[PDB]
Amino acid sequence: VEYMNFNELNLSDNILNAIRNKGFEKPTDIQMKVIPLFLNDEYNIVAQARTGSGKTASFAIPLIELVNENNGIEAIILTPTRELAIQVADEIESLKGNKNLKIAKIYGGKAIYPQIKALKNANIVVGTPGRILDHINRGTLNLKNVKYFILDEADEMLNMGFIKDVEKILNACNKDKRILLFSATMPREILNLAKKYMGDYSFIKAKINANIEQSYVEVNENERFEALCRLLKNKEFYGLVFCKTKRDTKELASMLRDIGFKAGAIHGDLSQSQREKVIRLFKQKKIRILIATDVMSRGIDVNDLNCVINYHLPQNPESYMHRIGRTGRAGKKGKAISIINRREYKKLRYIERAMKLKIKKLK
Amino acid sequence: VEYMNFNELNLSDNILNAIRNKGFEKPTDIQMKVIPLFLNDEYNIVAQARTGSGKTASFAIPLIELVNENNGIEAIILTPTRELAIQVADEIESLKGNKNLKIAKIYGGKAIYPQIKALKNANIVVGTPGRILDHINRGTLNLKNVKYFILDEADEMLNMGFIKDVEKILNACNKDKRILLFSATMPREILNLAKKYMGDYSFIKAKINANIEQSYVEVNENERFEALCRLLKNKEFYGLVFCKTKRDTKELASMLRDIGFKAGAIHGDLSQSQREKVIRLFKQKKIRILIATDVMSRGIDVNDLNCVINYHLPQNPESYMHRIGRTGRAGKKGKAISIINRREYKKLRYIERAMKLKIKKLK
Repeated sequence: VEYMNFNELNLSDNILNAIRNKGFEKPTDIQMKVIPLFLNDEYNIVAQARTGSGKTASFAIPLIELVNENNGIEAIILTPTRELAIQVADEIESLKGNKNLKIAKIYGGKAIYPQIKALKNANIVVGTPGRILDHINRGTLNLKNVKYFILDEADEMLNMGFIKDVEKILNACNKDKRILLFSATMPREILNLAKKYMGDYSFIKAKINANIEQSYVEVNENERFEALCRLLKNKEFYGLVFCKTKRDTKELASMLRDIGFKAGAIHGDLSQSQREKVIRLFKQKKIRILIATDVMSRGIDVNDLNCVINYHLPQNPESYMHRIGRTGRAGKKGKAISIINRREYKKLRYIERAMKLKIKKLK
Repeated sequence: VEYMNFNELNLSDNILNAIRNKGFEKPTDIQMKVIPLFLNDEYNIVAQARTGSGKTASFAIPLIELVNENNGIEAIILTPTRELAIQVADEIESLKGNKNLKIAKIYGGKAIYPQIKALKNANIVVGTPGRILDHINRGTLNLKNVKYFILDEADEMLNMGFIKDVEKILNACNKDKRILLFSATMPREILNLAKKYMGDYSFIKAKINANIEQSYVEVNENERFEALCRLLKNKEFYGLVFCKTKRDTKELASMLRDIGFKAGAIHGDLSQSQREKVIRLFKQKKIRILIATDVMSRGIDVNDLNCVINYHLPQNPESYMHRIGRTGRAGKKGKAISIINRREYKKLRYIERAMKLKIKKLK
């Protein structure tokens, strides 16, 4: 049982178009281990996947596939944050295609009334545990038709006190639901969670470090740009280079163009439209090298890259996971080289230690 | 997918004979949820099953099926005790048939030298964790060819300190092994065990609560026999009624032969030369009701029953599990009714706490 293409799945046509569309060409280890089982709809699933491996597709694809656009609320998707709630919601939007599924996003800060109207014809709810609870208390929500449950980043939820709430939300649900729990780490409580509420589940662990060989170059702050050049070497290179600031993206892109490369920048303050035409020139390969800040690194992408280069290595392990998470391909190898100086070592170590990763060396 | 007959499995002919032979006619919930997956040989398996549900067949069947009789040691089966090691060994003997698999039993008390000769051409080792480890740590036993690992009653092992030893035995093994862990209960450590050493496993729980439906009748000590009659009702009843003493079995059987029923009393005072005549007739149906004491309830049986009635609630709560563990049929319901009086309600609640059971009521 080793698939390697979305078409090879029991996926509809309407969706198998939008996935090839949005950029999802080849699957990731997880998407190929989950989508089948989720679609197969045999058992519950406890998946261990680092953020930045296609998780959101894993469940959002089969979800759009199995959730009826005619019933009421067929699914709930819990998340630690609102930021992630919206991310999840949107990625589902960009995949439904000619399937009219209404997705209600629930979370604090908003007025309750609008939310009730929003759930009215909602098909899939995606919000934080704290509100989705109260909200179901108020009879405002109807767990009556909920056929699919999904706890996205349960270990994050757990370290935010949400555990009790999640349990409550699970209880106040049919026992004819299908649960899928995603967690980068498996603490005692998550394991116990699986035992208490999900019976007869299939445990799946994905290796991201085995999918994307990571390396790094130690250099002096002055020969940093000189490192990015040696790495860019052939004018055949086609990839993504990550910065730190909007200034670095403009500066680095212009210089690179003047030395013969087809570079271009992308960053925050840039208009929605522009962010789009640059990704277009990029996807099309008019621009073989896109210099960018984390900004774009979280809310776009419309294709896969041979490799990813961190011109600047983030202090944050999660942003690292989001960056190199553009290479992970199904059946073929990924590549991420990070440029660091003598003082950015304690950090590298922490990314490795925190994401249980192994990044070797280059020179 | 789900099956309801051994033949429906990828089982050989040589074995599918000895299983029909030894008595294994219909499968048990566990056997039907494991043998397929074990045979399918896809993932590792963490199975939760009370002792007395067919566990030993679950792994021993597929084991005899997949282990080559020509290689060396292809499998290790750890157990808490020697009593259980031997039980396990024997049940494998009685199923191999025309397949020459040598099974070495390893454990304390015995001299090491004979054990070494025993492993020489051994195919499957079955012993306690303390000794198998000493052999491993001393070069005596070689894990080189071990393809299948089986921890039988890991929760029992855990509460005997064996945990450390089991872990050591797991380490000093190829990482190309197949692990199957059986445990009646899932403490933190077993769950953590699964996480640490078995990656990507399928969790299976054989919930009897929904497989065998247990009920009970509260009555006055005087209308107890009157309860057993209302329960025996139709002369179509074919089952097993459990007593307390040899006197009760003789008396109760005669009271029934006084109202037409053909019934037989089996006890301990009974020599196997009699315990045969008896059961013989009960399966042959030359008697449609067998009244018996725990005595037989542990070392015989040569067929399945529609239902089991506890005329008296046993003392030892595990005997209860051994009794109703004769109605559980492969995907085909079963039932256990227990007769109790006002004061006997104490023993009942004791049995239900010790077993995490739920026995409802009949009136």
